[PDB]
Amino acid sequence: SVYITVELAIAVLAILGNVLVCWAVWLNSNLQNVTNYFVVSLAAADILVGVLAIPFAITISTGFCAACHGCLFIACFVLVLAQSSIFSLLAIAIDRYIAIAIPLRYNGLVTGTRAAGIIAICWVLSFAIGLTPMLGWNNCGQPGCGEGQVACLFEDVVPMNYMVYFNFFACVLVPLLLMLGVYLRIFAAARRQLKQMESQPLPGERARSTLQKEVHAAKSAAIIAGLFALCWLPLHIINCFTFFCPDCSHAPLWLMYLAIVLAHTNSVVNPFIYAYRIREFRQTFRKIIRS
Ligand SMILES: Nc1nc(NCCc2ccc(O)cc2)nc2nc(-c3ccco3)nn12
Repeated sequence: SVYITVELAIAVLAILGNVLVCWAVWLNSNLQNVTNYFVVSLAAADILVGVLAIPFAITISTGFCAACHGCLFIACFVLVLAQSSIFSLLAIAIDRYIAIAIPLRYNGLVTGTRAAGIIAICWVLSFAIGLTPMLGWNNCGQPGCGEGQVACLFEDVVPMNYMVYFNFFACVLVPLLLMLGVYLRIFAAARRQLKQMESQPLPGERARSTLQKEVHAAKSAAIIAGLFALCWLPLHIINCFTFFCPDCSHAPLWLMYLAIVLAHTNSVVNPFIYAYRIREFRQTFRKIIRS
């Protein structure tokens, strides 16, 4: 019960923090742009974490008895929310890129409609991937609870060749490498703009000020995606240790818990990172609380 509380504590903060981020975008129309449409997808996702993921994660911890479908769901649901966030964070990455790179075509391309469409597909593909073990790629009955029900234990029910080759390497590592690659060009061309506006026979502080803020938002976005990888890589690397190195000390349960917990923490930093990196956001939250 010493660690049980921690998981619940995180669940609460995850719900409040993001429901606040969602309500703030519903009151302040100065946040209701195409960009923040994806932010909500990330928020709503990190909300279902403290609402479902954590409640599930803490359940399958001690293990239980239920069918394969029911078990795999309570075991692969967290893979969905995390996978959805992969799409969102990648979207935001491309978003800030289109804005800084092609400011004019930004409005003609990055529309509020296409935003909704993408988000929808992101979740659809999020379930297709996150629940792949349910498609048949699972270990239900691969050497108590009686016929029908299965001893719902993560390691015994969820494949490793999947969460490594498929999940991590492809559906997480590759995206992060793409996201990284994006922010590479973003901050690369951004400073080129400042260089071109340095040899100009005119002030034009409108371009500079606006750009520096488009960059400020891009940087703030980079800090968001950065925390994700920083709060998931540990758990994934562990899976690579247990998998690729069978003789290597199988990660301890206590260290395994800590690592798994860290992932549940990524659903809490976003609210605080907005109220910190975004002056527009913090002022909105302040209004809500006071009033
Ligand atoms: N190797 C491994 N073992 C387990 N075992 C379940 C142990 C456990 C489960 C829940 C909890 O709160 C504390 C401990 N869960 C695991 N979850 C993950 C994981 C999730 C996302 C990426 O890796 N890997 N993994």
